[PDB]
Amino acid sequence: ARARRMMDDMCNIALKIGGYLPGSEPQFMTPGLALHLAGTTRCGLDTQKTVG
Amino acid sequence: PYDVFIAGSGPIGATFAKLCVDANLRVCMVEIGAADSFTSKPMKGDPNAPRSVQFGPGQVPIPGYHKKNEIEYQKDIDRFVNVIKGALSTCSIPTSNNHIATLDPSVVSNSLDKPFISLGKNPAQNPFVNLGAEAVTRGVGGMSTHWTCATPEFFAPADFNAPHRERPKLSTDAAEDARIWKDLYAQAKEIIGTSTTEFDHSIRHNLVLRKYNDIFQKENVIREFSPLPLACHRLTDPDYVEWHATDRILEELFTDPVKRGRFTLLTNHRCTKLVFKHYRPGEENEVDYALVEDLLPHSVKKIYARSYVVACGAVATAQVLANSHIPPDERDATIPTPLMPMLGKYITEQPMTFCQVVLDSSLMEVVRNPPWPGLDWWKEKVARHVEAFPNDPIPIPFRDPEPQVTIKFTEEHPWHVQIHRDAFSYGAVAENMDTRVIVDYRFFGYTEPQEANELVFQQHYRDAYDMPQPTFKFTMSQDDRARARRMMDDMCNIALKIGGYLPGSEPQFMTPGLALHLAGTTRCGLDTQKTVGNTHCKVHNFNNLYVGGNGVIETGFAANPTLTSICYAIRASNDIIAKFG
Amino acid sequence: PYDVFIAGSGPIGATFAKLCVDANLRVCMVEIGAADSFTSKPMKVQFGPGQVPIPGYHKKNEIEYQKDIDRFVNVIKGALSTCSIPTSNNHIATLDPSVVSNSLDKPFISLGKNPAQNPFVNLGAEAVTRGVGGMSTHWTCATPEFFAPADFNAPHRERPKLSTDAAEDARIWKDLYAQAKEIIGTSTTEFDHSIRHNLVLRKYNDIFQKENVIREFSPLPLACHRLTDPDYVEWHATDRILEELFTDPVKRGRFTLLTNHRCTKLVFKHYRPGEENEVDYALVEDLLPHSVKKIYARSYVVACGAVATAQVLANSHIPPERDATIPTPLMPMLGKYITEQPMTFCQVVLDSSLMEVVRNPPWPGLDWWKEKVARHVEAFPNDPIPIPFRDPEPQVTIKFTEEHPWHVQIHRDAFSYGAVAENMDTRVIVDYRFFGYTEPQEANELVFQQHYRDAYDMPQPTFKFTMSQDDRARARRMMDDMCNIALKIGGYLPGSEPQFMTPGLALHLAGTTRCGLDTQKTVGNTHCKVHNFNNLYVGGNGVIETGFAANPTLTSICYAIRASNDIIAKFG
Amino acid sequence: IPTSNNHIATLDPSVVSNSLDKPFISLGKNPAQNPFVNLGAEAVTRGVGGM
Ligand SMILES: *Cc1cc2c(cc1C)Nc1c([nH]c(=O)[nH]c1=O)N2C[C@H](O)[C@H](O)[C@H](O)COP(=O)(O)OP(=O)(O)OC[C@H]1O[C@@H](n2cnc3c(N)ncnc32)[C@H](O)[C@@H]1O
Ligand SMILES: *Cc1cc2c(cc1C)Nc1c([nH]c(=O)[nH]c1=O)N2C[C@H](O)[C@H](O)[C@H](O)COP(=O)(O)OP(=O)(O)OC[C@H]1O[C@@H](n2cnc3c(N)ncnc32)[C@H](O)[C@@H]1O
Ligand SMILES: [Mg+2]
Repeated sequence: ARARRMMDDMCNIALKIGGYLPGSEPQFMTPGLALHLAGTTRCGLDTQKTVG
Repeated sequence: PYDVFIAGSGPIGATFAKLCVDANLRVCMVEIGAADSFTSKPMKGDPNAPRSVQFGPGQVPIPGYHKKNEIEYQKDIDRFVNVIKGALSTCSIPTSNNHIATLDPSVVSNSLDKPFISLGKNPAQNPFVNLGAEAVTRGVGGMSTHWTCATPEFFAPADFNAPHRERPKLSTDAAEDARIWKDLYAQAKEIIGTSTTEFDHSIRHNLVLRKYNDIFQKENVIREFSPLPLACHRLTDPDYVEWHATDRILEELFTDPVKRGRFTLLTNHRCTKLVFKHYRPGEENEVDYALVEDLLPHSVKKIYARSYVVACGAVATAQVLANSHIPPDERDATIPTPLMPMLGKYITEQPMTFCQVVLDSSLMEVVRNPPWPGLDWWKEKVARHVEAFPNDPIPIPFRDPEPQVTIKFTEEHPWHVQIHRDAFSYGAVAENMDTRVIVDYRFFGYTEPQEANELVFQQHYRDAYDMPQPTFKFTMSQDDRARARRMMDDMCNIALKIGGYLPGSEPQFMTPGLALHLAGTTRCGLDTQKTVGNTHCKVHNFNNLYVGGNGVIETGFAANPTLTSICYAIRASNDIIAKFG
Repeated sequence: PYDVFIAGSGPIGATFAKLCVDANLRVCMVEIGAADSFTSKPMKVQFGPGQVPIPGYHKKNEIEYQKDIDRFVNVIKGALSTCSIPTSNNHIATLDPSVVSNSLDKPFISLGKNPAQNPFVNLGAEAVTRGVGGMSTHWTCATPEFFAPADFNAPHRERPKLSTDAAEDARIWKDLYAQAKEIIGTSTTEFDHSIRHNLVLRKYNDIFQKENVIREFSPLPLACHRLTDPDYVEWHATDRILEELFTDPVKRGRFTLLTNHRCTKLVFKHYRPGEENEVDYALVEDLLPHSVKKIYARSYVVACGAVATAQVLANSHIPPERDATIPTPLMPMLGKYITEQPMTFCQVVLDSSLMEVVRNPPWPGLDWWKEKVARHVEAFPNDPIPIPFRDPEPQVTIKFTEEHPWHVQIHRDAFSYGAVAENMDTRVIVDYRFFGYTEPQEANELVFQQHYRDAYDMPQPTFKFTMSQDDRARARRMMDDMCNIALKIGGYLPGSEPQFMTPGLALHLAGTTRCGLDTQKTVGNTHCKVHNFNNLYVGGNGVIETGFAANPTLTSICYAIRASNDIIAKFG
Repeated sequence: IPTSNNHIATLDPSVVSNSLDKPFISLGKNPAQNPFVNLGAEAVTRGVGGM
């Protein structure tokens, strides 16, 4: 639900100062492209749900 | 002489023919293209008619039938895109001299100062002010053999002196203007067969229409969604629709032997030009004859009539009339048209944005359990499908018709919205998706009429039919641009309420001219100094010369023009009947 | 009862109709598609009173397509319905995360796909056209004969045997091919005043006369005629075959053509394999809205093309687990030994040195050429290409031989040029299409699904096709031959470098209802009568039992003649 | 990178090919990966200073 709203937000924002360049129209990217994977050795206060 | 000569056999030329032959006039129609799409109807009075099968004895073929009516295309709808592409001839293709660096070094090549000279290109066209996708269809029925059949009315504001209107003025009195339009639209809708109810039992249509109205009732600005008026009727087998075309306009001129004897249709015959009484600008004049050439070998003919109608579409009507400025017997020079000085000036065409979406997964639950009353037909169809295909993730039945939804133009959101499906050619990523959950969006804007926007015709370059090469000089205004941006924004906002963009069909502008709604090339109206013809589409200074088609329309409009152009063809035909009957 | 019932209105069905009506037989022909392409001719101005409309006219005859030939590719694509498209379940990684999607365990169930087709043994580009005239409303009209070797016991031949006697076989084929050529209007002269055609043909002959292995180039035989206005060609189609059945009211009175009518199946006297049988009636359905008819005739002909002929006959095995096919024990060789042609393709741009040939041809006496070049050069002095603007394409072939056993066409087909390629002028492009053959093998088959159906509710076709080792060896040689030949006169156009095409693209599928002398390995005899049925005949490329490389229509017309004559003898 | 067994319909018929029964076994693919629950663009950089 947030992903859809994000996409809607981007279209609204971008169009305030320009128009989409052909080939680079609004689109989702392949999952993982951000390279911001996290939580694989997750650390925090809840000992039973964390690695550290 | 014939009573009426008509160049062009699209739905406008056919309306003139129908009305004039129904008023007992004798009509000669010429069409540059072939008869290439047919249905079959019983000939009236033939004793074999009751028994008859299509195209068998007792029946007559009727040209100008919609090509999408063939069952193959009702079953495999995305194949129709190829038919449309096959039917469109691009008006103006500019030259280029690009280097191909990986040619084998022994082969013929272009160079910097020997470019190719290639058949089919227009050396005078500046690519930057072109309508590069503006195209024509030559054939009996014109573009009506493939059109999508949308027939909206044009918007008329509550204030008659509002700064913009889509519907042109036919009178300077607001009440009479309204009267006239209500009569013409009623008759145009009857001629073409407009309906807003032929998708009333589609799940997809009702899903989209009702959901959008529910969503937009809850927003700060209210927007109304309605069925798109379409010239079609769904058949007694509801899996099939008959899309309407020129065939229904011409029908009785073929089936009725009395009407047939007053109608002549010459196919593969080009109207090259009209020949006038004299060539002096500003003075009363008359057409003396039409110069027509038979393009098939078996040929130049003078056709005499009392009145002449040029209904060759927006490019070609102007083309014929430009060519007519060269009486019979600088490389980039164009043909001056001092007899019709506003010809090809104030041209308009619609900017267009497009996208497709995949419907939200959440809407599939609405399909399984819809909240609106009066939908037992929907529930039953769904239950049948779910029990026949219990592993199908999509609960929409397999042959459910597509949606056919519009938002009518308003001054507050001054563009025309279609939410539907057209045939489309899926790429390698997008053809992995099921057709049932795709919805297309096409938003059309308007452009202001400006004298400097023009269609002109080359003296020294010719098209494939030996007619003067068209050249476009088209640039949108700052206000046109601003609306076009708002339009794109609106399309993104609306599309994303019910689905997410399909890869390869994300929000984009299309090539200028792709709408094919070019107008104002022979513009008709009350302002005599800025128009080619009057509100009856009679050309100024010519007592017996009429024009038809989208070219007569003098406003900047965003909605599909065909219905309004039929109104003008009515109005012009009635003038011809009164003067020449 | 009619005398003859015919399912299908392609050029084969039309040949049976014409010959049977000419012999005073009453014919009912049914065609699943629409009449959608017409000309008009006078009864014994086009589309007025006095003229009669004739369906099955070639779509390319419309002037629009003679003036803009590359547009005609859209017409062909619009006409072809792919036979068997396998299912797939590809992940689309960039869908918006809220939209309907396939998953590993819940794939889409999509109209128009064949879950039973293994893609690795498919003919993925095999397709059909449904309409009056079948594929003849868009075909390229090439009508060569098939190769018959000097030795009647050669291990391969293209032309099937119609007798076990060599001389008699030769006599029969000589008569059939002459009559076939007249029916369809074959000519080899319609490009003889093209500069491009003559440059290609004469250059290649000059080149290959100087090589130690001689190869002969000749004009491609085409069912067409150039009109009196030589910018135009009338491409022939089923209209020419049916013409008299429409224009002569006596003949019109013996011929009924029902369009949008599916031959769903034939119903037989009984369903016991191996015993003499007959067709009782055809089950036909009117698909147009305004129901099911039994149509009775003395004889029945299924001429529905290679796939759909076998499809009707398979469906007829049903009197009126998921992947199970329809068993066909009444016709046990139905769909077995199927053949299709591997094809290689490229395009070249002509060598720059050939333009000086165009300017000053070295062959004497070509006044027509020099005059056209002179007019061009005077009107367009800065054109670097001296070939005239509306100069017709080349239409050149090398006839199949056993030493180079493929069929070569050197010509221009309608083509959609990419972003690199359409910067090149069309006058200097030449296309190469090389077609090979595949040996008939029992395991290569077309079968029909019990529980899957096509868009017209017929049993879904499924292909199982794998080429042999010798077929592959020949195909590599064919590719090498194409590279060698093409590079003599030009260089590969970027984007159209030498490549194999998708199997089935040739649309020369054969052997699905194979006819011949070996009763045990055939569906029908050399008169195309189905074994054990006294009144059932088949027509089309599916009857051809050999592995052939050349274009099959002319040869199928020969078989339609021969079958028609058997029908006329027996049921006249 | 998940495995796949796509048919290449235009390969020269004499060449090495995959089949329905005998897919390629190709270095660098993960036979365990379901493509529909993948992070197909997740990637690493090996070098001093990492990414
Ligand atoms: C191609 C197309 C068109 C439309 C839609 C979609 C597509 C892909 N969708 C559509 C449109 N219009 C609407 O209002 N609603 C929609 O959903 N389409 C446009 C519509 O199709 C046109 O507005 C309409 O046909 C215009 O009718 P017309 O004014 O009669 O003009 P046509 O172009 O149809 O026919 C002209 C006719 O004249 C012939 N001609 C041209 N030159 C000559 C000469 N010199 N001599 C004789 N005849 C000539 C043409 O060949 C043509 O047949
Ligand atoms: C599409 C195509 C075809 C060929 C060439 C190029 C292209 C792009 N070029 C060509 C070919 N052949 C040659 O010899 N030389 C060339 O240059 N083409 C193939 C050629 O077009 C065919 O070989 C020829 O038509 C075969 O004729 P036919 O045996 O009469 O078969 P058709 O497929 O033409 O017509 C069959 C007909 O039957 C109807 N049908 C199918 N099922 C039914 C059922 N159940 N009921 C009733 N009718 C049925 C089809 O609709 C079709 O009309
Ligand atoms: Mg009505």
